[PDB]
Amino acid sequence: MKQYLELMQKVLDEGTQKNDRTGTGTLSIFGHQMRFNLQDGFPLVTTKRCHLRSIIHELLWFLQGDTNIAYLHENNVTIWDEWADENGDLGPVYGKQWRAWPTPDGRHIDQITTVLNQLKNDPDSRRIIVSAWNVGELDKMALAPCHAFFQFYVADGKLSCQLYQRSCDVFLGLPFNIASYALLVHMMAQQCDLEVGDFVWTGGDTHLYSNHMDQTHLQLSREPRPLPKLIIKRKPESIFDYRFEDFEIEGYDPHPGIKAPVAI
Amino acid sequence: MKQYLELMQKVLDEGTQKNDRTGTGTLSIFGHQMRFNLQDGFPLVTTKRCHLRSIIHELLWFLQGDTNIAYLHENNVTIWDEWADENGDLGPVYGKQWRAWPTPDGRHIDQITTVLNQLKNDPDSRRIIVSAWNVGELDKMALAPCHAFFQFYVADGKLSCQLYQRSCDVFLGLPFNIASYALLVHMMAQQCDLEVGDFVWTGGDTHLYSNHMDQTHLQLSREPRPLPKLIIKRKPESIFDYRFEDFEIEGYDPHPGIKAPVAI
Ligand SMILES: C#CCN(Cc1ccc2[nH]c(N)nc(=O)c2c1)c1ccc(C(=O)N[C@@H](CCC(=O)O)C(=O)O)cc1
Ligand SMILES: C#CCN(Cc1ccc2[nH]c(N)nc(=O)c2c1)c1ccc(C(=O)N[C@@H](CCC(=O)O)C(=O)O)cc1
Ligand SMILES: *c1cc(=O)[nH]c(=O)n1[C@H]1C[C@H](O)[C@@H](COP(=O)(O)O)O1
Ligand SMILES: *c1cc(=O)[nH]c(=O)n1[C@H]1C[C@H](O)[C@@H](COP(=O)(O)O)O1
Repeated sequence: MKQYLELMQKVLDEGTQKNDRTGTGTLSIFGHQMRFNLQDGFPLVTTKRCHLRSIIHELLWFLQGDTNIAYLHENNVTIWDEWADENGDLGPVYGKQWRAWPTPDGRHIDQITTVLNQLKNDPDSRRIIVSAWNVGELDKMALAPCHAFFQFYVADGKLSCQLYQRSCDVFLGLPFNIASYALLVHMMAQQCDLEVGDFVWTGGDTHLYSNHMDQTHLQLSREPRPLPKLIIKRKPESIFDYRFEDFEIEGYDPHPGIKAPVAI
Repeated sequence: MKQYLELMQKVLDEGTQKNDRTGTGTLSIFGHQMRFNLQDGFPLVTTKRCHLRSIIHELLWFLQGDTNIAYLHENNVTIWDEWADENGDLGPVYGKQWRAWPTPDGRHIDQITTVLNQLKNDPDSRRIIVSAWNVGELDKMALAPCHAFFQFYVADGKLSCQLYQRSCDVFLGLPFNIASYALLVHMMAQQCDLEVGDFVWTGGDTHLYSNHMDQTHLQLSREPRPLPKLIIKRKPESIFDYRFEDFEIEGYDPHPGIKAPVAI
């Protein structure tokens, strides 16, 4: 996508060499924002083939409040394997915080349900937020939440959403993060009878790993193809009842995939 | 400031009329980002006179982990009066979450201290964050955190910080929020022996209240004056030992102040 390729180029041009937790090394910039008008098409990277199966199942997995990779394995999705323990657990990551944020007084808060109620009863609220950054449980998490905080907004019958991603692996992670959230917006909009608005992506430490340079140069030589259309065949009873089969991406003709090692 | 006046104009030009919690009405946009190179000067609005006393004391108050307006009254700062209860309490807002985030298991986490340790022992960390959005305690808060989540970044010996502000009152609140955080960055940089980098401000629902239109038009007719210089006279033992007297803003010659009613 145009916005995506411009960001890659921006990092190569303005990125500062920086060491990182994985010991891989990166070219990094801090603070970037881009916007995707969901009405223009589904923001799925076309300059390289993205594995839809992984993207979709990861989101449904988050929505189930699941943090054990079992569900993913049942569906042949292995994207989280390297961080799970012997029992396949990742700790109280995304799913757990979204569906059951533990309070100091023993209660559990379902942020998704709360969000649905706010969208349906108070669309003008400036507090329609979901946060995975649970300070009191970070030490139990296998990997601190990258996409950590998002907010919904409703204007002119359209639903928008802004995601704050503290750390962004531009080559491997970003394509997944963008598509994933664009999907959630469509789902939320469907459940709330709203049109899709904009997906605003805001990043903190946005970087390209040193061992993704050839991949990056290769991808930058490609021309972006028309964005596909997302078709949701059915309207489930709730946001928690979607199935992989309910989604259709029409007209997705990407360039060939590009393999790149993941920094653990 | 140029960035600030451009945002005001942007809201007037692209803002959508929207109702809000206060019943005042606003012109609103969603998703905006601006950057201030702290090396260029202290980002204090010059097109209208800002009350430094309030700004500074509010930050020191946050740092003490205080949430009762008593300290503010002792110092003649009344900016939070309308939301405090009979006993002057505001609930577990900013100060409390920064200094004593309550965990489910009874512990309390000092995020500022944690941040200092990360900056000093692991400056390359992509997880140097402080969050005031405590989902489990929002119901006890007098007003949900506007400036809710910020992240520090270190590159080339310089300290940067990005703030995610979910809701922004462009006329009254923004000047305070920008100056306040720019100050915290200088303080943090001093304590960590780093140069100041950039302050990246990212907003969610960014708006102008309907009853601030005349004020806005008046301010937009003014020319921004050179930014002042922040001088920190002393280097305290810790980030928690600063005093109002330690700060000096050199060359602050603003246009006259503009009164505007606050939406409760
Ligand atoms: C974001 C996110 C979720 N995640 C989780 C996740 C966890 C740790 C991370 N760590 C690093 N260094 N970068 C990441 O983007 C990252 C992502 C992903 C993990 C792996 C792939 C990945 O390797 N994708 C391959 C597809 C391989 C497959 O089909 O299994 C690709 O080529 O895109 C994508 C997303
Ligand atoms: C941000 C923030 C902190 N806060 C707290 C705070 C709480 C609720 C809010 N609610 C609304 N509608 N807008 C706000 O910006 C806002 C800000 C502030 C509160 C008041 C003023 C204010 O009235 N300022 C006057 C100065 C008056 C004085 O000296 O006491 C001004 O003209 O700027 C500024 C900041
Ligand atoms: C984390 C998972 C995700 O959803 N998207 C991402 O891009 N990532 C990336 C960020 C970073 O490269 C690495 C996590 O490392 P760190 O915690 O930031 O040090 O995975
Ligand atoms: C809140 C306090 C602050 O630090 N800065 C701000 O601009 N505000 C504003 C945002 C909004 O106008 C109002 C809070 O209302 P709401 O919770 O967003 O409905 O004060």
